[PDB]
Amino acid sequence: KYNFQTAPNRLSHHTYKWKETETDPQLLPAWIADMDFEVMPEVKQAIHDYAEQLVYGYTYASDELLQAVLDWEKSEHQYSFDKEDIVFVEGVVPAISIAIQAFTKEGEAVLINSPVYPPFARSVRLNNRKLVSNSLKEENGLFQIDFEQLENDIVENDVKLYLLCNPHNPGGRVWEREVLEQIGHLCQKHHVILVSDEIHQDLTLFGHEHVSFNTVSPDFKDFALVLSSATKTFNIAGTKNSYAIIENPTLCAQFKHQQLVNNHHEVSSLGYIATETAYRYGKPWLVALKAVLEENIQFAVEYFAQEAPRLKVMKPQGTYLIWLDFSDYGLTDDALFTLLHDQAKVILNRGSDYGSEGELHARLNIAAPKSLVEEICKRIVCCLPK
Amino acid sequence: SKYNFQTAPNRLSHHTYKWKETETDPQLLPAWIADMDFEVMPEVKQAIHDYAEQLVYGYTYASDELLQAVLDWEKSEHQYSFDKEDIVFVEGVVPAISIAIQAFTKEGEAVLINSPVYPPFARSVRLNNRKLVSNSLKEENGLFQIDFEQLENDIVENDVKLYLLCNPHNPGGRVWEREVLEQIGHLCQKHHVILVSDEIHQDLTLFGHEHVSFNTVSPDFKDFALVLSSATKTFNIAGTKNSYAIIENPTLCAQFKHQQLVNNHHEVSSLGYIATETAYRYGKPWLVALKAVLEENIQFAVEYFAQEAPRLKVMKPQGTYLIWLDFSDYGLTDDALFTLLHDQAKVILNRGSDYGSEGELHARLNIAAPKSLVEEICKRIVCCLPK
Ligand SMILES: *Cc1c(COP(=O)(O)O)cnc(C)c1O
Ligand SMILES: *Cc1c(COP(=O)(O)O)cnc(C)c1O
Repeated sequence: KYNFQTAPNRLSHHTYKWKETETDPQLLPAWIADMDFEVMPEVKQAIHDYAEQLVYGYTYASDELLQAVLDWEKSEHQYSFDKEDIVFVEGVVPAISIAIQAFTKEGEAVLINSPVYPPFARSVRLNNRKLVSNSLKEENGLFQIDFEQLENDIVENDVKLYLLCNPHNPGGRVWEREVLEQIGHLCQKHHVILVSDEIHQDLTLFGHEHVSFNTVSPDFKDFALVLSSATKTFNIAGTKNSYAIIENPTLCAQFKHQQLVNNHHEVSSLGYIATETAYRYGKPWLVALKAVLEENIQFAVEYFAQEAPRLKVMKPQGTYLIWLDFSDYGLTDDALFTLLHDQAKVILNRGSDYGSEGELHARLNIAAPKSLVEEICKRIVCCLPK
Repeated sequence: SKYNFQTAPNRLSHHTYKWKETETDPQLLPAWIADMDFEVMPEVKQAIHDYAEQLVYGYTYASDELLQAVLDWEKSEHQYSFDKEDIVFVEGVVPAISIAIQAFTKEGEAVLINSPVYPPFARSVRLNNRKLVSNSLKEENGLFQIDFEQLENDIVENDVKLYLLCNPHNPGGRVWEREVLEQIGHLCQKHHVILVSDEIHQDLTLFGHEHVSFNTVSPDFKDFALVLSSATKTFNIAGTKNSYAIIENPTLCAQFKHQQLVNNHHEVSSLGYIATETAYRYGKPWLVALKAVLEENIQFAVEYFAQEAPRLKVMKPQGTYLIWLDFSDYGLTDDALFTLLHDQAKVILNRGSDYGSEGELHARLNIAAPKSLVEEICKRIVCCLPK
């Protein structure tokens, strides 16, 4: 029914992902987090229906779009809230910057769990806030929080804001309810505001269940907000819409005020349309996708185990992204990436972008047809040094 | 012609700002917010269909083709030559204004506007905790003019750091002469002011009036000035969300781009990119046609008001599709003027007082609609005006 077998040709679309391939046709990309899968058919139709409006002027977020978000959140994540708790933002990374600027002052400390999505550290640093990197443990193939050190990091730096990634990118760690509750209790104790980046929430796999942060405790809304989107779930990043759910009146007003100060309050018409459409029609597409992602991940894990046993592979609990550790090889980061790029002809995300814990790591995107994922894994193991 | 300026597409199901009230009260005729009730040029519609047919709607970048289109537009239309590297895309011009305020001034510092002017000018200054300096425009012989003596006083007395210029000026539709802009630039050089020229209406000058892009006035002006513009007002594509800054000075360009990234306001949607390139590539004949329709609508309005409401003082635009109306000769308050227009005449105009104190007892009228709609709106405006 849905096509997860053939990858639409993207070379002519000015994509980030395929940019290098436009000049060097032998490069295969598997880095930036979008998919080489056709998007659900109803979004395509919604774009055609937009063209047929004939006039492309100024629009606002409808009651139907607000209801679609409420309905998705309740039905998928058991998170019940009011339409007025929703704030639309053209992207989640924009929302992170707005939250930093609203909820902290210059020089105050913002904590992250490293290694993590590079715009977290970037946005803190560029905003002239103190970055506190709470280093994740790695135990038995999974990231885990050191709660003793996390508390030390909060107290020793007077942390004002915690940027949480859940599911955590990279690694694809789907935090248990009990882990989130311990995090929230630290924030309550130490008077920390928390932003939960839950953009990957719909992509938990292998029986792992997303727990949205404010569902953990009814008091968590007093200090925490949730960011999510339809874009990673449904491969519609180019449509530019996302949302913050901010139930606390003071937090909500502060975020919205800062958004307006920055004139960052407006969203494109297709931004609105694609999100409403994706949530209304996307459940069966997403079910079918998850089966394909699980198969690609299982394939990659087994292939790597057989062809490059020295390569340490973190199996995701969610997301379509695999965190690869080349630390057992006699390499530098520069030699690793020259090797992958110039010899293997594959483009992966550089692990050192995610923090010092990502040195000698790469991140591999498996959201593409299995035939492409097979080729990418073959390239990755081809030229690894003895 | 080949192009439809005769029939207004039905926008009631599109969640537009402009027609929102009419969806509940179908008697209401809107003529306020600046988008048009004309079909967009066909090549844009086709390009949206072509985007759907990409099939995957992932992350995209601004192409060399888009960069070249913007360069070619500026050169061809406005005699403004610069490098592809001088272009900065921003999802809107109002976004760019806030980025510029944050980049080029610090909290507490003074930003100057010519009042009355586009309300987001004053809003963006105030909400950013900068000092607003409102240099009040003169009105002489039916046109806004700058009082240069007072403009200099306002800069000096307030240590003005940044001047937000509107050119063409909204409201009123004043298409500033090269010589006016020369004098403004000289003041900025003298007093060390950075100038942001909002030229979003630049393609919509009319009746022989020609837009003069700020940095074309003198080759040194880009040392302190930058230009904001867009395809969106010109081509009625505001919902596609793209615009640009032209920033030739390396320091100013880096400062703007840095603030933009600090704010994570550096990304633009795929249709943002596509619709702008398309409009600039194919839009010239459509714009020639639009401008004839706009001139005929404005001429109609001026003449109709002269006959039916000679007490109504009408500023004839030199550009833009917006007319500034002065009801000052009527025995009215602002609140009573707008209840009269909205509740009794069933027409929605922009409230003049939104633009500054100088706009008290004024309203702004949007005539970018088919002539028949414009005729009705004008009829309603004069229907209910008090003795
Ligand atoms: C991809 C990603 C984002 C991207 O957000 P935009 O909405 O495209 O700005 C945000 N957070 C994480 C953790 C991501 O992986
Ligand atoms: C309409 C208008 C804008 C609107 O800009 P966006 O690009 O839609 O943010 C900006 N400046 C002036 C003077 C306008 O009239």
